[PDB]
Amino acid sequence: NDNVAWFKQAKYGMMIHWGLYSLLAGEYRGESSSAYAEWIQSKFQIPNAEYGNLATAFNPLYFDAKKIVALAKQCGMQYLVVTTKHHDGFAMYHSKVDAYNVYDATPFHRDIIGELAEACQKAGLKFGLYYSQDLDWHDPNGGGYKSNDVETAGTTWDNSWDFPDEDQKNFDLCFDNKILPQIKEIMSNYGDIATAWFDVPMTLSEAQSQTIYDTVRELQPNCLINSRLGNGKYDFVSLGDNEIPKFKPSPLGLYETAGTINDSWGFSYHDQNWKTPRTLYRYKQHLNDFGINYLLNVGLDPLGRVPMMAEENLLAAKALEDEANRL
Amino acid sequence: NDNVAWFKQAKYGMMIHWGLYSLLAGEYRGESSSAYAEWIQSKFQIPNAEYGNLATAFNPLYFDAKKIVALAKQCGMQYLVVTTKHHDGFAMYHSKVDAYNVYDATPFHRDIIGELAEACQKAGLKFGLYYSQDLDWHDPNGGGYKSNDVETAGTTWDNSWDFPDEDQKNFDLCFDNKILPQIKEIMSNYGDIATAWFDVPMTLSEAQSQTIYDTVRELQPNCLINSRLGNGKYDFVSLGDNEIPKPSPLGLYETAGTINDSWGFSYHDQNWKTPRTLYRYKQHLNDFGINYLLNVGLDPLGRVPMMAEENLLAAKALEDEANRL
Amino acid sequence: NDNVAWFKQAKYGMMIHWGLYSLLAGEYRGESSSAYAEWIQSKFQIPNAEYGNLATAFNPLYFDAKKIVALAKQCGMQYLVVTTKHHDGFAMYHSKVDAYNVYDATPFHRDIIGELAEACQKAGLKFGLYYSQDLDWHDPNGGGYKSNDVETAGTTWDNSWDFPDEDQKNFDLCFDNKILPQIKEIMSNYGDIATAWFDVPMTLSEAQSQTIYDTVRELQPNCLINSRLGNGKYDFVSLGDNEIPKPSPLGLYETAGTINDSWGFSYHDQNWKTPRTLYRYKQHLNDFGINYLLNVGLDPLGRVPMMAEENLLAAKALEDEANRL
Amino acid sequence: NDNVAWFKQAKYGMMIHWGLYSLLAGEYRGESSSAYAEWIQSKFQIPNAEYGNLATAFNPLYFDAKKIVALAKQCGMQYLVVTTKHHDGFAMYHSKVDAYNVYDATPFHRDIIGELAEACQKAGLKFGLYYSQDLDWHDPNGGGYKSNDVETAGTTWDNSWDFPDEDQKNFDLCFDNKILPQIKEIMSNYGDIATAWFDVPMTLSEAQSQTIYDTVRELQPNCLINSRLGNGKYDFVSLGDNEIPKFKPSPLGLYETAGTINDSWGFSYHDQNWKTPRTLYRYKQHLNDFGINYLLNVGLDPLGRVPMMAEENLLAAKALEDEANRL
Ligand SMILES: C[C@@H]1O[C@H](O)[C@@H](O)[C@H](O)[C@@H]1O
Ligand SMILES: C[C@@H]1O[C@H](O)[C@@H](O)[C@H](O)[C@@H]1O
Ligand SMILES: C[C@@H]1O[C@H](O)[C@@H](O)[C@H](O)[C@@H]1O
Ligand SMILES: C[C@@H]1O[C@H](O)[C@@H](O)[C@H](O)[C@@H]1O
Repeated sequence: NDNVAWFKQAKYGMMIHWGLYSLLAGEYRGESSSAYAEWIQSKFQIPNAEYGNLATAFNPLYFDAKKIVALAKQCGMQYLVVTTKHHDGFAMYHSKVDAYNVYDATPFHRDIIGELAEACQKAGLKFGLYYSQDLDWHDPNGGGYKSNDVETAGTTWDNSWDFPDEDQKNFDLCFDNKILPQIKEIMSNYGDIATAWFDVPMTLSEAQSQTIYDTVRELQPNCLINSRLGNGKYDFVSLGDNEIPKFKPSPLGLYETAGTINDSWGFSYHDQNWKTPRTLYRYKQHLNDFGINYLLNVGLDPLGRVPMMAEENLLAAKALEDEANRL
Repeated sequence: NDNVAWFKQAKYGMMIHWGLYSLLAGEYRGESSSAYAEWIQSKFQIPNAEYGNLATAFNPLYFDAKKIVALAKQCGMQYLVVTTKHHDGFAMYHSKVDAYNVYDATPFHRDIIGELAEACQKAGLKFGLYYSQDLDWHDPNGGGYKSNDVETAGTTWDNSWDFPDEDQKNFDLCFDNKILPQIKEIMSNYGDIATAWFDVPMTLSEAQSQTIYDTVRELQPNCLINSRLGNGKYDFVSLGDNEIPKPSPLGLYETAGTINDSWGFSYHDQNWKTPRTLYRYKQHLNDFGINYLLNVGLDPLGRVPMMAEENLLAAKALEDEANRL
Repeated sequence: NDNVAWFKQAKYGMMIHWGLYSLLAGEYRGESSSAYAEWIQSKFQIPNAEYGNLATAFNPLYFDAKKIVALAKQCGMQYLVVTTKHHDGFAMYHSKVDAYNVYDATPFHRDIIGELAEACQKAGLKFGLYYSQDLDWHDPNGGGYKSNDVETAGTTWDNSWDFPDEDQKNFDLCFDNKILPQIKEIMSNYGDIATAWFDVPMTLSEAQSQTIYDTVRELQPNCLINSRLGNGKYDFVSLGDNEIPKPSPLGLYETAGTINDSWGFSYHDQNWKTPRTLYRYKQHLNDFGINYLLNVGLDPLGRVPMMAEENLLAAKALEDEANRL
Repeated sequence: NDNVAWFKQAKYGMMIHWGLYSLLAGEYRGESSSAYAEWIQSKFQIPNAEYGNLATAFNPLYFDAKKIVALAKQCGMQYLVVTTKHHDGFAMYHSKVDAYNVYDATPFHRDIIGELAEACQKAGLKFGLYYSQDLDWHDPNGGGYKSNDVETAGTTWDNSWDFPDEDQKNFDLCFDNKILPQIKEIMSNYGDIATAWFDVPMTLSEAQSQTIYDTVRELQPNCLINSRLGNGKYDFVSLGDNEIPKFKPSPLGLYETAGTINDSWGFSYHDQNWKTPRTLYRYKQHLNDFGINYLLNVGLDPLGRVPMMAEENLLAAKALEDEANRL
């Protein structure tokens, strides 16, 4: 494997949230999203017809995988993880199985995952994928319809507005037709995938969890899978803020905490609550000392840019880090 | 022209800055614009080739002149003034004379000035136009090339990067071919224009100032022109805040400002004047017989920023509350 | 006790956090408190010797109970609830039982609770008290030493730095000697208390919960007590926002919140809820028959922060506007 | 002199604004000061009776000249300049001539200038003084009463509210009785003064300008005086933002631009518009390349602390600077 050895010593990674949600940028008809701008479709129950039409305005002229990967490399990040497809159900790659994707639906007409995969290969960074394997707001039988007992960063976990008939929904339809095929797609194209990032099942069955584990193993034998997929089908445990030293057995000794620079994963115009360089550097050092990789999220803006203050704070966090390691 | 009487009593107006600059939103290649985001092309000397290409990404799905004018009406604004064409040289209307415009250059493929003109006619709001009659960064002979002695919200007043040869530039070429024709266009289409908003000439000759005055008078006899055009060719003086006490023959005055510190949308500028600040300034200007022209900088999807809307509406509630007492 | 009828229809109340924590204002030796600035002594384990010395610098020249209650009245708040004594153990009234209080320890040399109680009586506002009946960081046997299993807005629930010997601490000593006497003090002086606001017991026994209930009932028979004290010793349930839909026999409910993210004043916390957010939340809570208890964290000079005042007043104007429609 | 040689190569200095204005912290009776919080007494025409009473609440428990000078030293600042007395007329040293001072008027009962002077001597930093030699809002005949033709960061340049009789004011009374004696005081006590920082005369006569120049020369022969005092009585020209490369002859080749981290010189609770580390570092490098010392102001808070974000941004600016000089 020795992908295991590399992950123990990686320490630092860039995460990217980017999708149709990025264009709305935390705002819908003069009202604010929750802290999570990427959840805006659920928050305002925006009809798929309307939300999907955002694709017609997706033309990020300043997107540049080379420049993004370079920034990651300059901050000493050793891997990059991207949203291939979030809860909204929109793919950021050229999906054969669903035309609801950046390549087919947008004037941009380009494979974002492909460009990042290539930028990473040439730069010598490992490449990881995020995929929402349970929630899909574009799919009539998207997940979450049997677990609205608990509150969300939107309204409901499922698209309950376009598809209200909760007692006639069947996730198997969504899983077989979109979910598994799309996982096969991202895991076969775009070369070696170092890390695989799934959500916690609400809907997805035990069988269906095992299936995704097998699929990834067969197509990407070196790919490290994160705890979220399901118990006993992972190679590193993803820890939440509430789980970090001042429980899920991890047999390989591999741990990763994800966070954002501000309070949103997706870009949000109103969210300027950027963690200071010192906060970023200190948290990284704290996580690293406990043998935990820091996966730090950038939410790209409508033109596909790292926000100015996100870049500034990553670079100043790097200078504080280097200064401290010289002492 | 009872337009004079109406302006004395108007008290409040919406101004709109919107253009290609709105898409960059105060940011270029990881660096910040000045307080003035609309000046970003000059600030970073962005080649016309590149800046112009922003047009290919201009698709403001949420633009809605009816909803914008409704907001203006609800805040008790009696007129609306829009950027037809700013220093960058990009027209926000269907220009016959230049294809560098929202209708021809953008997937949106719609006349912004036309939609606002109509929304205003139906809502019963007077309609005013802003036009950069001197500065044009898209025109080889754009203005400002004989007055870089003074600092700007960008680098230079003219496009000195695409068109460096300052000693072979001739503003007459730009004026005759783009400026005057475009003024004729905006003043003839889009119905009655109540207010005309020009910049202070740096380059534009005395003759050329008189020409624009005549053109507006002949096409829009009721249209009130602002002091900026040149001395003795105006009907109201536009005041800066630093010029109100404690040279206008009609007794008509107007101070323009923005809610934050930028005229164009700027995602880094969240320094919104509070409702109380907005309401108090309006009351101060009105008591001195000065119309408050308050700018909204629409975002890439053609939306009034959430906090701009909130603060206009809360300023209105403070104002109404105070008039009930 | 028509106090029940009055609380069902009260709808809106001011809450006040104020203490030694207010002087540090979210900051200690170049580092930030948590969202809760009032928790700063626990957050940085500041020795009582040092923290207590803040009392020597407590001289809020601009404190004015009349002006504070007037603001509350102008926003249509019908009651006011104050911190008599928070987790830090410092009394904001002239306590016979402990000299660790605003009157005895500070150059200000005045009873804050007394001035507010009087300002409220004269203004026609009901007066409520908050008291930390379990946690006391100044008391060797302060509460929380048997429940550090769970994380806090500081470090530990108890003062574990000045008083580390957890296995030789006895809350009974603190309860008998400081807690019950101080409750007797605040409930006997300062006239009628409409609302009594306690914390959730971590340490405090079943007996000790019943005792406080009895004490309040005997001294203040009209006083409505909140659920936090313990099950079956309350007259209204204090709800968290996450517990309102889409266990109270009198039908009385109250949700408390702050304008920014801190209860105590925090100079770094400028995340003020907009007027619209405040007005809408109030309307939402009121429609569900829930009183909105909205916290102000007074600053070192005893002032309502400028933006807290602005946003309460603008929230009031939005509310009045909406009721006129 | 070779104080001249040292100033050419100093590059960086800390400035401190601190006074009664610091306690109000940009706010008076629910209304905001201008960008300049230190100007608040003029802005709201606060009677001397009331403003002066702030002295009774001045007890900055966390003031620590050693820690302040240490921070300055860690950022590579080579000198420290303090407000001995600002426009409000309140001395921050033990003045024999006026009891309106930190030592006599406040429960703190300590000489701030003295503690900083000592902290600097022991740390090996040069020590400089600011003094408002024209404006004094506490003095009946304070300056500015013949130049209200122009707007200010308050209302008027002079105290025109406590002392309205403009046509019966005489600056000579103020100059002879308070100004010159206080300059003699600060220049004789607190040891060697490296830099002397005066305001531009509005009121102060040509004679009176020459007098202050002579006084400083006789008491502090090595002390470099800044252009503001008056034409031909200075050793370095202080440049404003509008005067810095993309005029006052400077014969020694010595230049200094002062600025603050946020938009206020005095502490202001509402002013969180902190210049980012990159902005601070870049400006410093720009000024230094043009042979201009950067004098960067900290506005101490009511407890005598460097604001958390001021400290963080100075330290991160230092790390960016060191990183860039390694390359
Ligand atoms: C990283 C975060 O994990 C959560 O489960 C998601 O709901 C958020 O949108 C985000 O992707
Ligand atoms: C309203 C403002 O007037 C100024 O002169 C212009 O330069 C700005 O860009 C803006 O249009
Ligand atoms: C109102 C809030 O209730 C909580 O329980 C307390 O811990 C906070 O400090 C604050 O008093
Ligand atoms: C450094 C600044 O210089 C100006 O002249 C003063 O008016 C300000 O208060 C501040 O001291």
